Amino acid sequence: MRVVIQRVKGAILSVRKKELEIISEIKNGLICFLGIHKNDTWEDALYIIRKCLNLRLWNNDNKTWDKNVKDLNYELLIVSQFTLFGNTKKGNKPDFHLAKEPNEALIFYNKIIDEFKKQYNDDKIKIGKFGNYMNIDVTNDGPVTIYIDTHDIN
Amino acid sequence: MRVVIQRVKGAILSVRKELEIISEIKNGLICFLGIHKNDTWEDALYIIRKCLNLRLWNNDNKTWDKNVKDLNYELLIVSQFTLFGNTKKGNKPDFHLAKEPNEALIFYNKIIDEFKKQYNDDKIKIGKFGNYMNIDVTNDGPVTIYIDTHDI
Repeated sequence: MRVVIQRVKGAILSVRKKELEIISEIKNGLICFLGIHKNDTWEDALYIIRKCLNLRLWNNDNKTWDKNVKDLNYELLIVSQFTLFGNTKKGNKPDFHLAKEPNEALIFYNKIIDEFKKQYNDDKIKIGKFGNYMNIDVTNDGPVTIYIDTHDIN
Repeated sequence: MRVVIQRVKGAILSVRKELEIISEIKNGLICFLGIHKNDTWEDALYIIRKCLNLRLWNNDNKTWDKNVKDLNYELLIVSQFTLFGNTKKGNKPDFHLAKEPNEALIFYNKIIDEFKKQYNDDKIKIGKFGNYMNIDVTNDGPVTIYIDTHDI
């Protein structure tokens, strides 16, 4: 699994059907663009959840990188992003094979969302809409982009 | 060098003057660019080449077909040492793998000139390198592309 984490003062998620409809809003917290790999195991998912929930990305008083999302009662917007497995090594049309197939990613993703809610709180974890087009207004703070790829652990 | 490429309807880059807008793009790419302590100019070339030609837009009835240049769109290159945020360590990131902020800025700027020489210099927007920015992005998709040159 691959995750791109961005720190936000807020995030607005719309889907279609005046044309766009808002279905998700966080204030301060993280947006996590989440890529599911074909061979991804549950130990991989737990690693994402751990870091998103536990990475200290906020200043507090004198100190920096001192406080994680939970410490400050912040929110989390988890969007699925298979394009993180867009292969671009070979020519310019990106290649998506290594990304887990949709029906299997959905069910995976949902386990992951549930686990987010267990490790933290239902009301703090926003999702979007799986494999549907989205319009996400993201107020980036800093900005701060963290990139983790679980296949780099073991 | 690392790059997070996001596809946007537009992006507004502000700094602390409470905020004041300094940069803006409409449809195009925001690119979060992490410079590595070892990066060569060839590393830069790959990111630049890829950012400009990766065909990340539909051309009605075809998918993944048009790049930023083709559609005459813009790019916002913003510097991100956070991309070598070392997160294996603990719950506190350190960022020692990034280029030290003086050689990084010189490098950055050189990249921007090349982004410019290769596209057309009215379409490359930047931020204030050293500074805190608040950047509102309208993610279009969304579509996030991740490239590390050390994976080649």
